[PDB]
Amino acid sequence: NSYTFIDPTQLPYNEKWEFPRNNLQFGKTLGAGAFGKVVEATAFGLGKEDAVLKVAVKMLKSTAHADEKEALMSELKIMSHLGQHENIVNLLGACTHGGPVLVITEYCCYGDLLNFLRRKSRDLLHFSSQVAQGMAFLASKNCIHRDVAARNVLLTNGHVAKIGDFGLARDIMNDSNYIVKGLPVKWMAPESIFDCVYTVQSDVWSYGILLWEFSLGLNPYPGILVNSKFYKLVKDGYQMAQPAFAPKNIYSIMQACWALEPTHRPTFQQICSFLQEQAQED
Ligand SMILES: COc1ccc([C@H]2COc3cc(Cn4cnc5cc(C#CC(C)(C)N)cnc54)ccc3O2)cn1
Repeated sequence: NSYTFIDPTQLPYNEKWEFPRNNLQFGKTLGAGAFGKVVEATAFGLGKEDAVLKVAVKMLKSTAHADEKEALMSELKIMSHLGQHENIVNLLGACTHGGPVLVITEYCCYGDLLNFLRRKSRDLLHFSSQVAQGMAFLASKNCIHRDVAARNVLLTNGHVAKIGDFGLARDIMNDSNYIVKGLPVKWMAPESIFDCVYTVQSDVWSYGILLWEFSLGLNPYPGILVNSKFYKLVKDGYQMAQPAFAPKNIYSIMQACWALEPTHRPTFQQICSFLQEQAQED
């Protein structure tokens, strides 16, 4: 499959990415938490060609210390080593010198998917494929994502979906989908919950939950509270039912992804292929 020659969370920053903040006028804030945020902006003469364009910049709020200010650099560092892919929110550059860290990304003009679906309560299949392609890539670099969900999928011009992660620019603290456990429990594989284990095979599970998000944006395990009862349910192998708008084949993928044995679950490679077949038949 893929061999990892190096791990990017232990590599230093690559200064080829650096871009000068003076060619950057902040537009509107796009999203924010209690430790950092994300805001529209125009980068003057970006890339190896002197072209202006629209971007998003992630950055710390006032309230950051060695915990978060590092975790932004980690994200920066990890990101400099994946490099581009149409189905991913790509790093364009950074500002790491002469001020707090500014991480400049593609601006995805239609924002998060969970809202794009909730808004609108073959198109559903493209989204699934595109997200699947993006994860197959992250998988090919042995990069575990840990927060695969519709809230973290973005929609650029021509409704192409790219995986991302809002990280510090999301109010995780005031978001009931993230449970305090001395975590987005409804999206997590059992090995991730019970045993703090986190693989690409876990991310397939979470990618299962994302497909069920074909419910056109429903909260998983609808009306089920996260508590003793919910953990037993998922260990004893309970599965959400088929969504209304799911083709049977597609629910077969979800049930595949929600296999309790991590190895019995498929790979982003397989899913992309099964998705490719089901495309011309539609
Ligand atoms: C594991 O790999 C990755 C890949 C990308 C990322 C990061 C990159 O930084 C990001 C930056 C963004 C921010 N972003 C880009 N276009 C955006 C558009 C909006 C919006 C909106 C509207 C439609 C106007 N309401 C909000 N945030 C945007 C979203 C996801 C990110 O994921 C993290 N890990």
